[PDB]
Amino acid sequence: LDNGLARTPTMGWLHWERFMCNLDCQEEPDSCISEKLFMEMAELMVSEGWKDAGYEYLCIDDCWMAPQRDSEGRLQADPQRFPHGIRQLANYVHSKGLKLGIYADVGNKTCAGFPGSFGYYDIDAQTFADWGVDLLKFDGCYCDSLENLADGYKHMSLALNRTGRSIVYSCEWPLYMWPFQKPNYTEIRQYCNHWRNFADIDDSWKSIKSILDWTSFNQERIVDVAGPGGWNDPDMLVIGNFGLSWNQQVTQMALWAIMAAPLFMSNDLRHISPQAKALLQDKDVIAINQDPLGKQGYQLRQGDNFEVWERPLSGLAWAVAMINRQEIGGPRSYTIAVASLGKGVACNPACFITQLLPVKRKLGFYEWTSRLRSHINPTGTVLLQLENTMQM
Amino acid sequence: LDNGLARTPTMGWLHWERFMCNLDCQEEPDSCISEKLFMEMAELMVSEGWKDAGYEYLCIDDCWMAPQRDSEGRLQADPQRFPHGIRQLANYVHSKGLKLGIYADVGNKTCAGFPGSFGYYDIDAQTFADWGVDLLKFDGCYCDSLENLADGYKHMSLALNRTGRSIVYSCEWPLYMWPFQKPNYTEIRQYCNHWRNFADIDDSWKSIKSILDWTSFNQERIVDVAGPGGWNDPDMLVIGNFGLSWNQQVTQMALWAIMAAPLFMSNDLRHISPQAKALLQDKDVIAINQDPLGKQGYQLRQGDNFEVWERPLSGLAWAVAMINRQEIGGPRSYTIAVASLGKGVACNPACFITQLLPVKRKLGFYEWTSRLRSHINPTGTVLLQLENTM
Ligand SMILES: *[C@@H]1O[C@H](CO)[C@@H](O[C@@H]2O[C@H](CO)[C@@H](O[C@@H]3O[C@H](CO)[C@@H](O)[C@H](O[C@H]4O[C@H](CO)[C@@H](O)[C@H](O)[C@@H]4O)[C@@H]3O)[C@H](O)[C@H]2NC(C)=O)[C@H](O)[C@H]1NC(C)=O
Ligand SMILES: *[C@@H]1O[C@H](CO)[C@@H](O[C@@H]2O[C@H](CO)[C@@H](O[C@@H]3O[C@H](CO)[C@@H](O)[C@H](O[C@H]4O[C@H](CO)[C@@H](O)[C@H](O)[C@@H]4O)[C@@H]3O)[C@H](O)[C@H]2NC(C)=O)[C@H](O)[C@H]1NC(C)=O
Ligand SMILES: *[C@@H]1O[C@H](CO)[C@@H](O[C@@H]2O[C@H](CO)[C@@H](O)[C@H](O)[C@H]2NC(C)=O)[C@H](O)[C@H]1NC(C)=O
Ligand SMILES: *[C@@H]1O[C@H](CO)[C@@H](O[C@@H]2O[C@H](CO)[C@@H](O)[C@H](O)[C@H]2NC(C)=O)[C@H](O)[C@H]1NC(C)=O
Ligand SMILES: *[C@@H]1O[C@H](CO)[C@@H](O)[C@H](O)[C@H]1NC(C)=O
Ligand SMILES: *[C@@H]1O[C@H](CO)[C@@H](O)[C@H](O)[C@H]1NC(C)=O
Ligand SMILES: CNC[C@H]1N[C@H](CO)[C@H](O)[C@@H]1O
Ligand SMILES: CNC[C@H]1N[C@H](CO)[C@H](O)[C@@H]1O
Repeated sequence: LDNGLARTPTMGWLHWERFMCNLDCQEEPDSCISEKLFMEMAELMVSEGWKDAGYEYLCIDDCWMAPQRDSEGRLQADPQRFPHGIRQLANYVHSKGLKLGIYADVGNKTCAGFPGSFGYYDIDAQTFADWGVDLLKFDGCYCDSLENLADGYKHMSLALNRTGRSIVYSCEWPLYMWPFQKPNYTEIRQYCNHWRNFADIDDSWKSIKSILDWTSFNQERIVDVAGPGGWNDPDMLVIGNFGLSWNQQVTQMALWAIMAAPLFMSNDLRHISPQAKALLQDKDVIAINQDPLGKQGYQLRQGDNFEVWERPLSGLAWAVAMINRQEIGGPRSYTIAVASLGKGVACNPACFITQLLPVKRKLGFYEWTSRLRSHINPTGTVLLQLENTMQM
Repeated sequence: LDNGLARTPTMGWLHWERFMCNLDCQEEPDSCISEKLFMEMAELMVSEGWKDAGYEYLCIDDCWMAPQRDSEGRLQADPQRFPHGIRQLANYVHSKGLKLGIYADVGNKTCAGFPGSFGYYDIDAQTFADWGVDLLKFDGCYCDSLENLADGYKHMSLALNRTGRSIVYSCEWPLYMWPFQKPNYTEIRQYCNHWRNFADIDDSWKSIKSILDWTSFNQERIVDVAGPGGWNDPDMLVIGNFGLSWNQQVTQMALWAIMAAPLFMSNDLRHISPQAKALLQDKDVIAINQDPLGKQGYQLRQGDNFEVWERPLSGLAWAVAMINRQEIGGPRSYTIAVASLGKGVACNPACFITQLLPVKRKLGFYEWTSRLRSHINPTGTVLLQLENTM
């Protein structure tokens, strides 16, 4: 999408994985989808360093809407859970230096069953702009035809443009195409700032593995489509939640950097461990994800329950991720000729290698003919940065 | 097995899951299966509080053997990796106040391909006794018949008895029977101090779930046979390794206590987090696992992606574990009438309830009329101890 937005992958927070569609504010008040949840989350995004790290978009997902539109056919926030309204929430968010994302559906209803935007694309776009929305995640439930799907996605893209407000446009279009036909990613990129490709993430290592395995299996088809203005979206970061070991969290952070993924945390910033926070706020890894060249990485090698991924960065640098997929035993040794990394460019004539994950260690100068040896924890990843150099 | 041993579930350390069959001491000297590894673990078991917490048996698994037996037909430790011999290793372990466990196989070869004990049962038992071995894990690979399997396990039990030395006897007999016929756990308990029922654990939440689901699936068959002298073995604790989140480690510790499981850590005591250490050394949870009554717990309820397990303890007390198996979202609320717990006696007329995991907190007194509500983390467990007021 050529709207001047998402020149690097969007960074923020999105409620869906951690909070889902909890409407029971009487018995689960700290988990329910309410304006107080988002206000507190914005406060912590400021005070706990998240905005400084680059997480800027505070995003509402499904289940914010009143069950029906108003008399003038406009969407309404829930009067009990969002009594002060989206525009006041947006003013509060903007006053913290943050941006506000919201959710709508291309079809007749949201996936949870709330008012869809079909037949109201222009109304809803102008409504969001009037409220001060800075991002829209557009879901694809309740759409009777792929023709209506594509028409609605393109139509909403155009309507958002017509508002004249800069609104990041996040689409689930490809994922809702897959059962019927393969997506044309050139068209999707024409209309969307990023697009969900695969099934919803959940709080499990199984989910991480399946997202990685489908990305790598399909990388011929999606890697080159991504770039400044339009990104592949492998779904939310779930670091800080319950189902990932420390090494599996390292793997998700490292590989979302490799994949040039949007970094949308879905966690509770009121209850997050220091380790998870330091991982999510890791400035070197964020800098890899946010690299200005904006070329998505890929799986370079796979075998013996190992994976090697790499990502080209600005200035002849490369990021290299080694994953140990053996889920038994201890750290396993992996050796590779540095000439095989970075298309043979990264270390020609030499490279300086810095390990960033799981811990930051300068490894030293590696000549083009040398070999790199590492040990990788079960289900963990070693993330390296290679900097091309003529020095020793 | 009525040998005076394992009157509570055996506690110790066993190398297999974390260190496996690593024979490459040239390139991996700190990870290879060698006497140095076991010496370091014994040192840390003393110095880092493991022995004081109850972890007593330092156990060698497969891949300690030389490729062939000795002149008189007796097993030998690998001369390069165990140069000083098992007896001196056992001496060192005993001098730390610890006990030494070793590994052998009922068939013609061990699972990794080293000498089996078929045809050498009495020789091998007497050799282990001479070495000062205190526990034998007896594997089931390379056995060509169910009758040879049963006969071998029973024979090795008898041979160990005949040596005169108290030796904990850990059996994989049921696991190797199960695909072909249902085990008779009365006989197994007669011959074994504990027995592996299900497939090898690995460093994953998936294997924890599989072990729990197969235990509850089989609980009418295995729960009542367990007791002092004879335990179900759901395999090693993997707390402190790489694949389990904090809440999944809590679930393993809590449910291994509920199940009156042997607690054999398989981790690197040289490199273990303070949190994993405090969980593994948790005195209240170990006390539940080690409860003298020795009645294995069971799954009480299952539904709505929740599980409730409970275990009767000495002196009118009960342990209760609640598992949230929903792997998405946040802590989920679960409510149960306390009159439904402990077969209706735990809280009649009332009980004091103490949460032990994931954090310890006294909850207060609950009357027979009361309902207990808790929020349980995805893949985590809330573990409670109930004390009857009487
Ligand atoms: C509605 O849609 C229209 C087009 O459909 C869109 O305008 C387009 O996008 C941007 C607007 O920001 C324009 O791109 C600029 O073009 C000028 C041409 O000289 C360049 O100088 C600009 O370069 C700067 O910004 C880039 C970041 O996008 C950097 O890559 C660059 O290094 C510079 O910093 C920039 O490329 C584009 O030309 C128009 N195309 C048209 C008008 O046909 C408009 O923004 C949309 N409106 C809303 C509200 O979304
Ligand atoms: C070889 O097999 C034989 C037969 O199975 C086995 O003999 C058994 O030994 C155990 C313990 O050594 C005996 O268990 C004892 O039972 C008597 C009852 O007659 C009790 O008095 C004993 O009490 C112990 O427990 C007390 C708490 O209750 C403690 O204060 C203290 O530890 C007491 O010692 C104990 O329960 C069992 O009776 C015999 N059985 C027979 C038939 O002799 C022998 O131990 C095995 N040998 C080896 C080397 O494995
Ligand atoms: C939302 O529902 C309406 C009504 O069911 C859909 O409109 C129908 O569309 C089908 C084919 O798309 C036509 O055969 C019907 O004649 C239409 N009915 C009416 C009353 O217009 C509409 O397409 C649905 N929207 C989406 C996005 O699926
Ligand atoms: C399971 O094994 C037990 C123990 O070997 C058997 O129980 C014995 O049965 C015999 C009859 O053959 C009785 O005389 C004994 O008193 C029992 N106890 C012992 C210790 O031997 C039982 O029969 C077996 N059950 C099945 C179904 O095979
Ligand atoms: C995909 O869509 C774009 C834009 O409409 C078009 O130029 C391209 O030819 C399409 N590709 C295929 C294979 O249909
Ligand atoms: C070991 O091998 C011999 C010879 O092949 C065989 O007769 C014997 O039954 C085997 N023992 C077991 C326990 O499989
Ligand atoms: C297949 N994508 C499903 C989407 N619908 C949910 C909202 O109800 C979340 O936004 C999720 O990302
Ligand atoms: C089916 N159980 C397999 C057993 N063989 C391995 C030794 O090679 C471990 O002891 C494991 O417990």
